Amino acid sequence: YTERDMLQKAADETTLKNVLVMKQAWVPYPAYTDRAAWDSLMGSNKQRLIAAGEKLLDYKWQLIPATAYLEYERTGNRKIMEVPYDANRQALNTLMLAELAEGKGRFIDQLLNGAYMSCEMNSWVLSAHLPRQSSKRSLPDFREQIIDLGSGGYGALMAWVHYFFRKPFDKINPVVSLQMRKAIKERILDPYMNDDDMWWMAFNWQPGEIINNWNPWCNSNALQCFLLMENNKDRLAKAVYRSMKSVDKFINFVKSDGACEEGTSAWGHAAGKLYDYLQILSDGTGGKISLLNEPMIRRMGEYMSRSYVGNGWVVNFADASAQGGGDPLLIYRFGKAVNSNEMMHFAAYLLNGRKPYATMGNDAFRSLQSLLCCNDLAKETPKHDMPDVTWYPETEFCYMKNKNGMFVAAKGGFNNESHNHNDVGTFSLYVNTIPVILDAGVGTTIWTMQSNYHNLPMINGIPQKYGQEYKATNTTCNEKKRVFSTDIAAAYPSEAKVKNWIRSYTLDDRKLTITDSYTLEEAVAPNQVNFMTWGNVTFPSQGKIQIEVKGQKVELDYPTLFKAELETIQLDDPRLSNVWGKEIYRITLKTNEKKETGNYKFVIQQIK
Amino acid sequence: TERDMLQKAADETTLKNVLVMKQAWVPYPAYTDRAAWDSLMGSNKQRLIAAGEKLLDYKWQLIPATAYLEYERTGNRKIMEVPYDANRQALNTLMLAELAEGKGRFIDQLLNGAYMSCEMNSWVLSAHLPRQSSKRSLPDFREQIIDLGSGGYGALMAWVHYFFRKPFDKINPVVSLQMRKAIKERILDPYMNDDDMWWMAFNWQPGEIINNWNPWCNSNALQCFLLMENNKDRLAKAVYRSMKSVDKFINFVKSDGACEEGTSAWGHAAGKLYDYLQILSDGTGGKISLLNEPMIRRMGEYMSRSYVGNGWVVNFADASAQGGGDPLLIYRFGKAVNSNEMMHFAAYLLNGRKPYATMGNDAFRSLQSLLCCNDLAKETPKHDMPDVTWYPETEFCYMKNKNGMFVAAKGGFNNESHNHNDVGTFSLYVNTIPVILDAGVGTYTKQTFGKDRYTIWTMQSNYHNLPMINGIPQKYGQEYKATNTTCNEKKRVFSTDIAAAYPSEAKVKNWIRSYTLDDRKLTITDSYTLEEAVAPNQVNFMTWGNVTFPSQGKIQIEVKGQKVELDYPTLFKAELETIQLDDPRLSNVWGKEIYRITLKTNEKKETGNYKFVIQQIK
Ligand SMILES: CC(=O)N[C@@H]1[C@@H](O[C@@H]2O[C@H](C(=O)O)[C@@H](O[C@@H]3O[C@H](CO)[C@@H](O)[C@H](O[C@@H]4O[C@H](C(=O)O)[C@@H](O)[C@H](O)[C@H]4O)[C@H]3NC(C)=O)[C@H](O)[C@H]2O)[C@H](O)[C@@H](CO)O[C@H]1O
Ligand SMILES: CC(=O)N[C@@H]1[C@@H](O[C@@H]2O[C@H](C(=O)O)[C@@H](O[C@@H]3O[C@H](CO)[C@@H](O)[C@H](O)[C@H]3NC(C)=O)[C@H](O)[C@H]2O)[C@H](O)[C@@H](CO)O[C@H]1O
Ligand SMILES: [Zn+2]
Ligand SMILES: [Zn+2]
Repeated sequence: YTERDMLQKAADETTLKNVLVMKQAWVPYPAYTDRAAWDSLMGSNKQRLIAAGEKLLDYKWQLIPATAYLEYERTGNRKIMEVPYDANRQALNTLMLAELAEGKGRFIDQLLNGAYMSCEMNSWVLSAHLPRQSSKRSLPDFREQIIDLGSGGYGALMAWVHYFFRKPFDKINPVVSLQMRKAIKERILDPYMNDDDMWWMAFNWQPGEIINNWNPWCNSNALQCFLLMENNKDRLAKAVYRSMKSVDKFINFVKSDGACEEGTSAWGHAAGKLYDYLQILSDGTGGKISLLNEPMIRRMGEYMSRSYVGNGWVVNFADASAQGGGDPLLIYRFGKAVNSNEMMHFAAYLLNGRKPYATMGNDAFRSLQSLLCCNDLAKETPKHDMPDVTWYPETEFCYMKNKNGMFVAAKGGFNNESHNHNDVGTFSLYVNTIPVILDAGVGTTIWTMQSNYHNLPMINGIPQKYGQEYKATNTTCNEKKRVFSTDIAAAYPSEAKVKNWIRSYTLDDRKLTITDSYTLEEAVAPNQVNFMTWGNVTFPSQGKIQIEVKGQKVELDYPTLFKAELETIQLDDPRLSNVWGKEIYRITLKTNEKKETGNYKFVIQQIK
Repeated sequence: TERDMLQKAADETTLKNVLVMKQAWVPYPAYTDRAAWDSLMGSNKQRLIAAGEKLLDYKWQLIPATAYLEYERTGNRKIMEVPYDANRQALNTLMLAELAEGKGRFIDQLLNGAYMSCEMNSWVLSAHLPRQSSKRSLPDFREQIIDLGSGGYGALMAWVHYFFRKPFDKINPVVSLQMRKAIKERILDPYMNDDDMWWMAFNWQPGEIINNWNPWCNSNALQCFLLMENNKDRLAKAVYRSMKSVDKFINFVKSDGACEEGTSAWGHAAGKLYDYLQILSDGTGGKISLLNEPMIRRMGEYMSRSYVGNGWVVNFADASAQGGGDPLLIYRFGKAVNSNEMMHFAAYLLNGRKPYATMGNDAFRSLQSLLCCNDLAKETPKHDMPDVTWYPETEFCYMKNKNGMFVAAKGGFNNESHNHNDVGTFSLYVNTIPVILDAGVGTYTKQTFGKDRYTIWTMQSNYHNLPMINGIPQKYGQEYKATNTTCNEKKRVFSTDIAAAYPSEAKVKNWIRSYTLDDRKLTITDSYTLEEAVAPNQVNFMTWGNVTFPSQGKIQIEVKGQKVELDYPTLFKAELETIQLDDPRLSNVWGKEIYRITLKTNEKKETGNYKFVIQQIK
């Protein structure tokens, strides 16, 4: 945590008040009643958005019974509530886009139905999240509103529906728009301003607590609601400034190198929602209050490009999946806003030759924003080019590649990272995008979290220990040599009796060389070294391992003092078997030798 | 008439001294008292449990804004009402089921229904919402009015609250909390704070209607207050307000007890007056009761006296000739006013069925039906009544003989509720079967209300059992009326002067129409003095079935195994006019066609008289 306070430095309340754009004149989308301009913006999305609306002409708005909320308390079941909720939210979002697309009034009755139904609900908070209310119960209490991820999203959608359709709604019956205004005030505007204690707001934040994606996510949703629904200038400025203060807490908490330590799947709702907030704030101040030119924000964006190896494979340290991806439309808009050419071409590359279409789902802002960027992204040329080395020195992540298709990811860190795995000093090797030395990733400390099942030694036969203090020391990257080095000794407990253990990775054009150099206090038990892999693993001769997997072939050359064995790991958990298939392997390297000082060299290269 | 029977029985001060607090008046066992529920339920137990089980996966139905908008767009009520009623019926059935079983199996669904009901902006029907300030068919979250629907919804919610508060609060006390709020917002407060709801009749003046809405809504509100309002000062004020409101209704109906609309509203008119009086009595420990008032007994006995048999009811005015009733209701009302006739009639109306709990959506009638089943089951079926019933102010006369003839006749005036131009008419039934009929109610058209009402054949005296005097029919209007109407009960003679129901053009001084029923025959007479003989009189009779003319002056009618001869003056030429029935509301009663017998003559004179005789033959 560092006090940058970038937003507060861009303005105080008074300054902000002077640049706030009133009466919703900041809105970038045309008027509902502009068949011509919507037609231009939409292009080929039009027919498709109309077709999606047509499928909802007879959609029955789903009631959420009290028992669905009670179920959270009874059994911890969340989906019984969330499925109908999210179905309603998506229906309302789609209908919005379809009516913007068609403009013939045909989807207005269903929009009005969804909006009216939504006001009758006692709350838009998820059943899993409602226990943060005073009562601590999972059922809505009409006496209190809080804000959560869901309720903020629902609020912003409702605000956008109000914004586009109030005029035709009012013609049918003005009480609908009236009650939407009350609902948004009671469930978003007022709680936001009157309750300092919501955990994601990060006011009263002490060391040891979390600030995560909830902060920029909920603040971006609150901000839209104010910008759309609050027409008093003093009230507006106070809320917007409040949001600036709250987001500063997140910006202060995340490391400047810009790595997202939760991975490429958290990216879209962490960095991605910081971006959204900042786009929203810029738009709302006529671009006068903008952090989109800040280099930390570009680095936070580019993590998504750097961390994406290819064909759906991504770097997956911690409790994260080796298969991931991202929203190419979001990535384009984020890249274009921070002037990352790399991000823009990377978005066109992820399209994998498909035409970009409107984002659906239930996030009104991204849906609407997707409409703006479409023609542009369709014009963008696809490439995934990036430097040979990326070095995140505070997060201690290092990516190194060569022109022959090897990509290595390595890390230092500490055994209390977000969604920790005990993995200080580990690496992952990809060849032509395919994992060859892998990181197992996330189940549904289980074994996937143990250093025993990462690409690491068991020093004196002992694994890494969990804990803040169990950490890398002296992590370095030589960007030009493609050398990563760290001392992992302090990640192990006392009984490991190790003074120093340097693990280093050197990638040249032909090979990856892995070294271990150690000094022990006492040689108690033989070291063991493990590697994780998959596919077709053979042992053609002593000191040699061959790995054949999705068209790739390498050899791992290892010291002849070790005995190599392949351990089969059946994957019954589907969240793992959906990535890797039915089984993966741990190669164990074991020995009878025990010395106080020594070293190992391992060499991985492709072969014919 | 300013009877003010309830205000005479107590004022607010008396009331306050006799109200029973803490719902100690409730006549049902505690939910936890399983032995007492089992004894009360009898064979209803397993029936109600099975009905409950059918609803364990019931999905509570949302009502979309467009369903309410549709009333305005097209007049469609059912789009809104069908899911609404389904919800209410499910909630009512689940209450009964859970009372029957007592194991907590239906609690979750009761909770769900209750919570869903709180989230609705309003419980008012779409057709009724346009009485709000905005005059729209969509709820307005800022404002509540009460209607037929919302009152019943409110009462049902109050009963759910009363029975299941404890197991609800075990789950999550916020549900009961929101229920109390909802009932307060939607029933208690509007009832107290708004003096201008049309059905309360606090602003009533001559010309305006008081109808069934009054006792029906008052009785629902009264329940809510007795269940939910624990401040005795607020309770007394509410109850006394309901007494003043319901007095408007009692003042308005005729003391002779005839429901002039006819039997089809009896269940929700006199029957809801009964419900209101029972609730009031229960809530005051019996201290404020009009259940002993002879007028209330006559109101309830009207349902007996007007029910001929086999689904056939007396149907003057715009009313179906087919009707019926809820035997359980009829029994309870009968018992309460000490009417053996009504209690035996209820048994008769069961048609040999065992009495089971009332289902539907009326929580009070469902619960009350549990209390009465065992005794109604024991009651002997009979439909006994005096040979003559004479309603002297409404001017309805029913006369019967031991050989199966039932004659209904009326005086009155051509501005009665749901009026037909029918002063002086009669209807004859033979072993319950209509033989000289009164066509009754058709499907509403634009012409049904307004001028042109009397261009609809069913409304005209031309198509009732009456003369066309100098070829002229009766005219609509308050002063088009009977005079010198008498009934000799001993001799079974009804007589009336119908001259003044006819316009000037009919140029008639007097026309006495009289009905004499003996042990075998009905004699109909006309005796007339015209001002001038313009045109020949015509006399009409309405009938159905198989109509034949074996000789001059004779007609035979055979219908549904009954057979009669009609003897008419040979001066008349008799023709049979076929009336093919396009309208299902008619054809569902009468079949494909009915007939008008026309009796016509070239005679024309200032005075004369006609005799007709109807007797059973073959
Ligand atoms: C119970 C509780 O309070 N747990 C907190 C924990 O909060 C949890 O954080 C999760 C997170 O990963 O951020 C939440 O997961 C996300 O919830 C969303 C709301 O239902 C859902 O929308 C996410 O998925 C995306 O939504 C998009 C849309 O808005 O259109 C889609 O288009 C998108 O592609 C879709 O995937 C969902 N993420 C998932 C499933 O990975 C969860 O609601 C929440 O409970 C806190 O982070 C931690 C912090 O220490 O404390 C716990 O106690
Ligand atoms: C639309 C409107 O306001 N109409 C007013 C009349 O009220 C109607 O009276 C009917 C009646 O009591 O027969 C009502 O019918 C009943 O409705 C309840 C609730 O849905 C239901 O339980 C019954 O089965 C049903 N009975 C029927 C159909 O016979 C109807 O809801 C109601 O709209 C009012 O009588 C007249 C009086 O002047 O005014 C109209 O404006
Ligand atoms: Zn891992
Ligand atoms: Zn009639």
